[PDB]
Amino acid sequence: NGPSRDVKLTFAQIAPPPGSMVLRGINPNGSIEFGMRSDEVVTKAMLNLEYTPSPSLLPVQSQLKVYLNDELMGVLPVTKEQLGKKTLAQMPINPLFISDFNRVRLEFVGHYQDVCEKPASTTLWLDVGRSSGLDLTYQTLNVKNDLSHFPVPFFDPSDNRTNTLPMVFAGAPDVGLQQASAIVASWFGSRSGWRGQNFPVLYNQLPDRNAIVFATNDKRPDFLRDHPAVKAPVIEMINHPQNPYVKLLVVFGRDDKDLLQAAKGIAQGNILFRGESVVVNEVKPLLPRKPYDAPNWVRTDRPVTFGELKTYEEQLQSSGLEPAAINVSLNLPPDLYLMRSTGIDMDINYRYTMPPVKDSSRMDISLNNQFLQSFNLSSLDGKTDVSIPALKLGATNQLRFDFEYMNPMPGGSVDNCITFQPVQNHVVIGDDSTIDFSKYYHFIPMPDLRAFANAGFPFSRMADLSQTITVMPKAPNEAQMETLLNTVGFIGAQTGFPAINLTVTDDGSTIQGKDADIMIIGGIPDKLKDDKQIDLLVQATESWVKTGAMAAVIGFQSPYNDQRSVIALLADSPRGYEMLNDAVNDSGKRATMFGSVAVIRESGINSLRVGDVYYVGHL
Amino acid sequence: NGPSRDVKLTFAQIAPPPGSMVLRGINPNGSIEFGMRSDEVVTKAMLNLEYTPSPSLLPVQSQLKVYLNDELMGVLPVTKEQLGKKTLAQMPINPLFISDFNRVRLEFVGHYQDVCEKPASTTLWLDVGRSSGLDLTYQTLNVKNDLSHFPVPFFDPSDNRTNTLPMVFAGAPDVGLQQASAIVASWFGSRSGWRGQNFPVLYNQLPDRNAIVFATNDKRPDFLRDHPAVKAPVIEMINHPQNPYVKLLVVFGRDDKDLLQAAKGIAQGNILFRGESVVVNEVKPLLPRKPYDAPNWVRTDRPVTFGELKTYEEQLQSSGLEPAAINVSLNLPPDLYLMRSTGIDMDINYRYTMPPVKDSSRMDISLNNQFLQSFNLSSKKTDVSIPALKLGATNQLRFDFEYMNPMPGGSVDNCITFQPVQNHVVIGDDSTIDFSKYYHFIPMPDLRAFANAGFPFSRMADLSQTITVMPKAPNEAQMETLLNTVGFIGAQTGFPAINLTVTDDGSTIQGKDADIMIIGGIPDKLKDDKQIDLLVQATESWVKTPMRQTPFPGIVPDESDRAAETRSTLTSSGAMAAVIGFQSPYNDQRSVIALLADSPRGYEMLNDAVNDSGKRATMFGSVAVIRESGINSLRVGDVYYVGHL
Repeated sequence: NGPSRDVKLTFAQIAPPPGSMVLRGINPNGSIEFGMRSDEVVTKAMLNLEYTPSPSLLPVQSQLKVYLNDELMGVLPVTKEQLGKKTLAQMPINPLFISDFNRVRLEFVGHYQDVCEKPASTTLWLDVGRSSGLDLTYQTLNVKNDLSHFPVPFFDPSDNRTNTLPMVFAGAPDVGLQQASAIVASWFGSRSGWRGQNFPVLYNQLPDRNAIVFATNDKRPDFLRDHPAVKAPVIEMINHPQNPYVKLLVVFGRDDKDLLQAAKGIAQGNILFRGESVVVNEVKPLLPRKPYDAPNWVRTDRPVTFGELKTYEEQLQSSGLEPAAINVSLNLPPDLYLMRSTGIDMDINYRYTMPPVKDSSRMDISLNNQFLQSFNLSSLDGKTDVSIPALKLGATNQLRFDFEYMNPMPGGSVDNCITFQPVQNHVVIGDDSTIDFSKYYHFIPMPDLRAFANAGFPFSRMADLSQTITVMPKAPNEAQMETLLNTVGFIGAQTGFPAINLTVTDDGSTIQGKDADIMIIGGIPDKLKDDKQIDLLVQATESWVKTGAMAAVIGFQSPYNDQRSVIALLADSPRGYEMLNDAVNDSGKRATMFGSVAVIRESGINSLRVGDVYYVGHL
Repeated sequence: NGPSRDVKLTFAQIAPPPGSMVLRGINPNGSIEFGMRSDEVVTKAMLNLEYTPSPSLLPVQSQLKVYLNDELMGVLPVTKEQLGKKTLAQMPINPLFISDFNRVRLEFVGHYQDVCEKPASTTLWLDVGRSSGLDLTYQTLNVKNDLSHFPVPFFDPSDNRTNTLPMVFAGAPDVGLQQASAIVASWFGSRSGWRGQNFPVLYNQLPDRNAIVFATNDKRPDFLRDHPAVKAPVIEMINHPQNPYVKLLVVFGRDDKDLLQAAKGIAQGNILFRGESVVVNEVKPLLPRKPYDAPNWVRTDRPVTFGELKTYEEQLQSSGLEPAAINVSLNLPPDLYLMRSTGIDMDINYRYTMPPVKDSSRMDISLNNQFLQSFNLSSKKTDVSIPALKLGATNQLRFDFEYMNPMPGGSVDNCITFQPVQNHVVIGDDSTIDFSKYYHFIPMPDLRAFANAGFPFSRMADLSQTITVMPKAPNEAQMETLLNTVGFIGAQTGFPAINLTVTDDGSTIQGKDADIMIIGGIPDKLKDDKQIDLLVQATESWVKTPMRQTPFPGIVPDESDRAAETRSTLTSSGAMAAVIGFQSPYNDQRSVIALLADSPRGYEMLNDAVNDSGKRATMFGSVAVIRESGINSLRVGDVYYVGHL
């Protein structure tokens, strides 16, 4: 049997919502790219095309060719009566030629005159109606149940939506259980990235999707009562008893410490998971991490060579009639403070096809769709040394070098209709390029949730969260653990390293006298918060740390060291905790928050600055 | 008479990577090539097609013809009802004109208009399906049983698939027998090349195909028990006693020394074999070979010309309406130190057809699918600078001549029809490339060069200073692994491992200045809990993560992305294979590449990985783990430099 889902993949090169793409005689490409899950399989695939061609092109000498993967499944020609009015064409596609990665393109041939034709004309064009797309039916299958393909059944690096694998415990998780769950969630988030993270928690119940069960040989769920007690911590991939189509990663441990050991092994020793029933017996670190050494963040110890910010070899090269924009993405630590403008000389040693004549072709530099500079291409490689100001300071910004060439030799001579094949040009960016981030000081206002909501700066200073103390209340419920896991996964995803050395506590009595970023995930704000009462909540949080439910993300300095920051998210009701989880997950509203106290209502986010601003760093 | 295998080879298997080629008016050519063994004759040989024509072309005037070496002009015309639909056509092929190498060419002709058309139109086309290939059943023929054709009866150089030559032993192999088998496997792999080398090993069993037999007059394979005792190492060629259609090879001798001498003679003195029962009595060397001297690697003593990097007579020349891309395949040694130099300087002498006008037709140079330089064909020994940045170990250069020929289409009143003229182009055999001004010094704590070319062990082509450690009384798996690895090393080069020495105990490396390679169990002198990041004692395999994972690092190593951070030890019932490359703690200048498994499944996975080049190229760093889910590599451990300067 197996459940099935529907997908309606639209056009990747579609114009903005207000606009609509048009296939002309110079860009007849409707490429649509989509990948497979390695677990689903396409059982039904249709292609809908709601399009209108020009009334001035020949019917039989003009057709659309659909290529699934260089196969040319079907061809659709237009007739005399099917030229002016819009047309809805349905085309089935057999999934026999579907690989892991698929690129379905639509080639449009144009012919409006016989004796003489000129490309780039405005009389021939075909405009889609934005209702054209691939309707696919994804059906799951039963994998061979092997931990060698880990974490393929739970998270595979091919999806684009948010994975929602639940993490189910037995009830009332203790310190070690919370720590192991946080470590596992941080690893899953660091491995997911921008795809989206969500880690719901269940209490002695079985979910539907692939789940992760936590047990400690005592006070275990009911469905794990069949497994015998084992001293060494085992990590198995069992099948759900009702329906084996879904998998449960059961992490067994003799005691509280065995669970932490298993979590650390999953976070570090993941490349050597073999077969099933993998037992990890010994894992320990040797060398500690350094501050501001996150893998995802660019390093400030040496200038980057433009080779590490690729993720694949063919990113810095484009070949075709019209070369596409070359975009390289990067995320920097929120420490390059302004008011000095030292300069970031982004050296670019580029090489391209030289145009035959001086046609004033352009090469433009952009930073998140923002025209910065333009240069000419004429001659010999080009050496560009330019300082790019207005950095994003924390968020993933993409330098986009776009080479726009105006086609030379448009017609040559009009007396004779010369027909010629346009020459495709190739443009690449030298991998020897260099950007400078070596000499820069770490000076930035601490009490600002912009850096925290953008990259989690207060806690992600250390890659492994060594100096991070998470405070949790007594006997956490389902919502508190859910928000803890969500925030931990968010912090781990904003960085590129799992929180293997994270320490979590259950009480606020053992926090007095330690140098570490405090995070009071436990909420329960005293019922004194209202539209008017905004500072009273800050005073209550201060008194606590000294020892429509509002979900306040309160940021203030640690009163014990005067060097760390305390970001204490507080909520009371399940509705408030759900709102907080949605805000932490939703990047849209998470990026539009700032100030000291960020309260989220049923409709609105009232970021309000309050308190005294203090700086961190040395010189 | 005999076992007639049935081969269903589709189009994508032997057609270009695209597979489904599209025939147009500009490119009416496009063929599918295959070969024969010379030990088989082609039977029925049926061909099936699946093609889709254009709805604009005329039915009776447009058609697809097939050419079997300019013969069997099987024509298929476009019928009215199949003008735009996908139709499957069955084309019978006669095996009378089939030869050792066949090329079936499909030529499509079409006319979308009748009164007057325009060449180079995009409205007429005919696309052949991807799941449409030949169907030909071979039939084996008895060989004349003559060694003069050696080694085509066992492995013919006109084949295209992986040759599997079993090496049947007599049981309980000794050092000399293992050495002789490794030498023979290295020679067979060097003579095979890129086709793929797989050498199954079976003790006292009888194979079903051509195999090689080893005997020392005392340990016999139990099927040659009735045979007169030999007094000198002979090389007899007989047939299987239960199937006279498959030929075997009986290497015979009195002592392991005689067997080694026979293997040497087979490796070098194989060009004067006559009849059968060739008696090799003396094979002595006259002068040794210097390092970095391999028939497949690029010469460094002098600038090499394109006449030595050909591997094919008509490679540097192309012809046609749109000339094909000339691509040479040069393989340089990894030890070449290239970072310090700004780039390599080469000379090119490209002769082309002068275009009618200055239409800006351009010759582009690509190195590993990376645009390098463009030269206009209208600018009338040119120097080219290659930035030595991405030059690996199996790179190639591709010269593509993008032509934009102006076709006169006439005025609006006249519709002139001309003959499409084809052009030719030659890159020049006088073009030379400089590879002599570079030293041999690279940071080699990794094993990428081991999978690509076998640098640490293939420094000397004959492997004089390479000692391979093997366990006591190896089984089928370990022997097959050793043979497959030695054959792969020999195939990366072009010379067999003549002076290879195999060791059985670990009490011999102490004091010897040679390269060590472990295949089975690692001795106690190794496994010093340092500079080794994966051990497999059938349980508790432990790995160290190098504090960071970078997708594509630079040519320069770092001390922060390779230092060990943790030590994760896991044990399970599954199987794995570990290939660890570390520094030898004996002379501190050589390396040790130990590949070991734990269970028969692990050994099978390791053999399958080291056999195929696809899953082997995706192996870099200092540690590799081969599991059912492919192979994962990481760069962890200390770094050391080899060579001088």
